[PDB]
Amino acid sequence: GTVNWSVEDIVKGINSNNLESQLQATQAARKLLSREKQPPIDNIIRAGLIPKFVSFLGKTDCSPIQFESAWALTNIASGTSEQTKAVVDGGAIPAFISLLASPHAHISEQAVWALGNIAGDGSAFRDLVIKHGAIDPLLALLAVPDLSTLACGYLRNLTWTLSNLCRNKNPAPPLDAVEQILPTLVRLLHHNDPEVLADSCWAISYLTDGPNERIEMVVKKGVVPQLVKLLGATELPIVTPALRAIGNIVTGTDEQTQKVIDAGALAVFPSLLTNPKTNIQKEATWTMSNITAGRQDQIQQVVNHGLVPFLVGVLSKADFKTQKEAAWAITNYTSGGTVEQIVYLVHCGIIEPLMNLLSAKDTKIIQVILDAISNIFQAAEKLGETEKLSIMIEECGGLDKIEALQRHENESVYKASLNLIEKYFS
Ligand SMILES: NCCCC[C@H](NCc1ccc(-c2cccnc2)s1)C(N)=O
Ligand SMILES: NCCCC[C@H](NCc1ccc(-c2cccnc2)s1)C(N)=O
Repeated sequence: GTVNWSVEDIVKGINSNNLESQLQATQAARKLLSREKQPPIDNIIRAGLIPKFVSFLGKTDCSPIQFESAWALTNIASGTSEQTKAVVDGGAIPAFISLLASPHAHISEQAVWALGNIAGDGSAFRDLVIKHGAIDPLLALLAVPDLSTLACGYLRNLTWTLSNLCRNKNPAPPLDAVEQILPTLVRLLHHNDPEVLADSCWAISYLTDGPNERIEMVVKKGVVPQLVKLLGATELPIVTPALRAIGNIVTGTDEQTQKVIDAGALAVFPSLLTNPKTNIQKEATWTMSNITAGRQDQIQQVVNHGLVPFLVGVLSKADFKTQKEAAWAITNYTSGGTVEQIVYLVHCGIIEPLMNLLSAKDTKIIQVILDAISNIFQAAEKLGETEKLSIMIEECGGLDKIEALQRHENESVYKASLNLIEKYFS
């Protein structure tokens, strides 16, 4: 029937003055654009079919051609950014918004998907979708007492599109729109479907990726306890954005950070800091580096939870990117911690792994580690313990690492190195 037409025959059908011929040609176009092996999107675009597909969106009296052009357009809008642009230039945004209220679920869902792909392309199109008024009718599709009554695919689709309306930066989405979407988002974040939970978490991670006022409008909604719960999930597609969202949130105020701790996040981190997935361990360690940049009493909760040994571990052995995050976590810990917190740190074995990373061929981490070492000598000075400390560093081969760095490419390490030698070593 409509399997494997050429673009030429699709054009002749769509150009005919016969709605049924048009329907059959549009279905042919839809199937062509759906094939796995390199969909001929650009030939379709070049043929001038997007405006006709768009006009078909408006034919209330022929729902199957509405459905078929929507799907065809959706295939094009899910391609490259130039292909998505072509669809927007064809007038598709408001035509799809009008289809959200279609009595046919398959057509409504198709409009939901199309809008998510358009909004998901970038900030400008995101904000353009919002200006045309997509948010009210999208939220209205979720206005039922129990989300469980909605079809699984429908709900996943709606959640995914809502998360694209939350997604990009420069600029971030409008504050007005964020506030409008958030209560539905909070609701989806407790919905029992792994894909809905994942996309909800992604949406939260986007919204917390910015200044503290952005973080705050999310945190005030009370979601931190649910985020922490999801942080312990067994499904990696759930943990990954929950952890991103949590990581974003502790880049905020001491108060915002405390809420993460109060909700019990720190209990999850022995597993996160030893997670077999590299990016989870990395982001967990990044999250910790921001927690140790906090108040002394928050450093103390990290101590209390037995997390310092796990930080020593990540520093000792991890993907190098992870070890760089661990290095930051230590410098922040040592800059803000009490003398006795820094003593405890050394008692857990931080010195040797710290010195071993002075071998790394990256300047940034060397300055971070030198920084940390200086902080620890500062604690040792107030205890008159600099010699006991110097010996420790000497015995594990830390001295040879440091004087090597006087004769080093960059200036601020030479300088920082030289100070250390002259000051605490003979
Ligand atoms: N809730 C605290 C927000 C902390 C911001 C920062 N603290 C120093 C750093 C935090 C994490 C940093 C980092 C840098 C590079 C790689 N990984 C972590 S710096 C600061 N001194 O205002
Ligand atoms: N140099 C760019 C501007 C300052 C860099 C600093 N730290 C940047 C980061 C590098 C490692 C980070 C990280 C790691 C894993 C996941 N997400 C972020 S932060 C920051 N405050 O941003």
